[PDB]
Amino acid sequence: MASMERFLSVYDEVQAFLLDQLQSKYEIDPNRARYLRIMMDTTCLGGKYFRGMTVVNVAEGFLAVTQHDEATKERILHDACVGGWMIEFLQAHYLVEDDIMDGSVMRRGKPCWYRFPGVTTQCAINDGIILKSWTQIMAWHYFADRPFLKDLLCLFQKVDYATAVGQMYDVTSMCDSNKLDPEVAQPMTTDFAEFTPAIYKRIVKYKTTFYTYLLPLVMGLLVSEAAASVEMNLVERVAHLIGEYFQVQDDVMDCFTPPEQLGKVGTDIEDAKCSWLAVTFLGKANAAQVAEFKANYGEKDPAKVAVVKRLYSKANLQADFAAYEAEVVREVESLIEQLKVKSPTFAESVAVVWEKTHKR
Amino acid sequence: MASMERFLSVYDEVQAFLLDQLQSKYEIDPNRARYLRIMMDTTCLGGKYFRGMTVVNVAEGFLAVTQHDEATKERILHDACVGGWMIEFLQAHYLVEDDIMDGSVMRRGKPCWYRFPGVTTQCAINDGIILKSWTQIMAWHYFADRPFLKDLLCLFQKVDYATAVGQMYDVTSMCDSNKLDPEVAQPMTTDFAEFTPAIYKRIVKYKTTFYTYLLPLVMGLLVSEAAASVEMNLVERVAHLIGEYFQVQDDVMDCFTPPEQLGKVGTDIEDAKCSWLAVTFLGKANAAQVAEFKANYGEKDPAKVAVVKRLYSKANLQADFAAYEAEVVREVESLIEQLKVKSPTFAESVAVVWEKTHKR
Ligand SMILES: O=C(NNc1ccccc1F)c1ccno1
Ligand SMILES: O=C(NNc1ccccc1F)c1ccno1
Ligand SMILES: O=C(NNc1ccccc1F)c1ccno1
Ligand SMILES: O=C(NNc1ccccc1F)c1ccno1
Ligand SMILES: [Zn+2]
Ligand SMILES: [Zn+2]
Ligand SMILES: [Zn+2]
Ligand SMILES: [Zn+2]
Repeated sequence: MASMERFLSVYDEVQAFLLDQLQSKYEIDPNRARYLRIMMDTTCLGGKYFRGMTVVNVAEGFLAVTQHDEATKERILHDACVGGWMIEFLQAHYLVEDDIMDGSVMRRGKPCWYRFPGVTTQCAINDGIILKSWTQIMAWHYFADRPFLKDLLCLFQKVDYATAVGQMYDVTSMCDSNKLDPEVAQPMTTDFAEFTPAIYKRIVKYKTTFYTYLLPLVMGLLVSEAAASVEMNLVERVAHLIGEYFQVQDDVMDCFTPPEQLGKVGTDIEDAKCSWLAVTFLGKANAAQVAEFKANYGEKDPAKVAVVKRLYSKANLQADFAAYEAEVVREVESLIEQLKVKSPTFAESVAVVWEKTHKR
Repeated sequence: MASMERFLSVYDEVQAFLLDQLQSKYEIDPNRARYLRIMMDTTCLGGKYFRGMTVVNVAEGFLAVTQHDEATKERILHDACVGGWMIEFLQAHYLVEDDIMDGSVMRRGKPCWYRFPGVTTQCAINDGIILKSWTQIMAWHYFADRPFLKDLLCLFQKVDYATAVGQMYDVTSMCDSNKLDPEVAQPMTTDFAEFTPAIYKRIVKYKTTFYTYLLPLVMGLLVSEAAASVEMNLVERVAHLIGEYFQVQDDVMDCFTPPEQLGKVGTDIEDAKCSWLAVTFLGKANAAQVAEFKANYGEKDPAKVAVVKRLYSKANLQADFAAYEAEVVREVESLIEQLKVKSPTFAESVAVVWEKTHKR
């Protein structure tokens, strides 16, 4: 049984469990069960399962060096898969809700869930709430007596909140902070003074790094009963660094990666997002260039979007990405070395995570 | 210190804790902290705090008959207040999201949160997610070492999921079940065959009774270390009965209670909700009356809404409400008697809950 295959098998299992429980304990009818089945498949499946599979890969590393009965090996792999699916479902939650929040059209080359004709926003908001509720239902059922349940729930909790706070930082990233006020409609920044590397780092640390890198790595440690193999401050530092780099790539692709390849039309420019491109541009531009960015950013007009893309093309941002990238490579390698003192095995799993991020 | 005063004092405390943590652990800036402060006050305050205060009232009943050091008494009351606020915040979550889902205009005589000029739907969806995340942050902080934490989290979890499932049942209550299909836009029922007392009971049991009555009563038991004072099947049965009755009242008020008194313009008729009125009407109407309901239900046109209200006025639904009410009174009194075998104290708290529901 290949690791991916085992992971996929567990989704089927978890899905059956969740739908069967709805029938036996929540009085659900078959048509609503089918609806939620489709909802779960449409929102949870179709990606690469990087986050889930990181939990499984960390657990598999420890299994290769730790002595266990066969049935214990299976139970740990099972737990890693269930934990992996908790992460995927927590992502599915955030994607459904964020697509609604942003008025997104496509995700992964298909319509966003809320756009399905028999869904609508009125249902999709609640479908997203269900998705995250499922994470907990999975955890309490599969992990009821596990010694790691407390620690797993507490971490999951913190990560979820970090992610929501990060969404708050992302959706407000084009406003001026001193003007935020629920009573007053928010103008887009005129000065772009909050488009800095530090502010960008804050948005990305909370919105993605905690759920994409920190939670899968630490969940793999927890299901393996291995959190003492590591210095946790190091695991945090390495997650935050790899995660930021992953977002920088995503920001580049939003602007430069053909829509068919991207699975959507990127709209970061129209949306005035605080992207690595905009930050990096503003960090090297002259006065005329800053002024021209300011005249054209955060507008749906295609001519204005195409002015911004041209400023980006001309400012030679490729050079800055290479330097950014070379620095993350230094730093990631450093942290991997430090991780090796206490756990070669875990260090190597971090190496794989990094390689999968760096080459894609 | 009156119980309400103590409850309110704890909101201030919890609020300060949450905002301070955002500053020391989540890198928040003051303007965003102010935004979330206002958000928390606007979405969490202004109601009667029935649900929160039930936790405090149950705990106070047990305190009057149980021996404890003074500092233990304070700690239990504190815990009950924190637990009460977890419920209020979980409600705040559902109200913010449901107002967005339904396109609601007003709540408690003020605009729904998403309608605030500096909020918008893009922020309010995420603000609602934060609200529920706060419930967990409160629980892990205040209850970290409590022997009841596991049981409290597991219950909270189940209730939250029940509530979401109940929202799914509510928002789909005007569709025909055999036509639910994410691919196909959903027509409103033509036959109203799913407007039955049993189907109505299912919607209400999950959408409101679990979070409004079951969770406050059981949380009061948990913070008191008293879950062995009770037969839990009885607590469930009494919660589900009082809760259904509370919703029947709310359904009546949606239609008949002046908007200034209601805090909003009820739109259950326009929305084709499966309300007690519609069910009860259909359960006694003749063929001509059914046909006239069918021609006029679930339409925004005020003349059609006023036809439905007149059918309701003429069908003498007051008589049916009195009979419904007299039956709940029999049944609630019965359950209260049964609760007295194991706990007079808890029975009496249930009596107060019922009296507060029945007279309002
Ligand atoms: O292919 C899938 N399910 N089929 C399947 C998976 C595992 C084990 C046995 C199977 F029949 C799949 C992809 C995503 N989720 O499930
Ligand atoms: O990447 C560069 N700048 N922009 C940036 C840095 C850190 C985080 C976010 C950022 F946008 C760079 C390479 C060489 N000089 O600047
Ligand atoms: O009046 C409120 N806060 N003032 C307050 C409350 C308790 C203790 C001392 C106080 F100064 C209130 C209502 C809703 N939330 O807080
Ligand atoms: O209340 C009555 N019917 N309607 C109903 C009953 C239980 C739950 C939901 C309902 F709408 C009633 C009183 C006397 N005859 O019918
Ligand atoms: Zn977004
Ligand atoms: Zn992006
Ligand atoms: Zn609603
Ligand atoms: Zn209502």
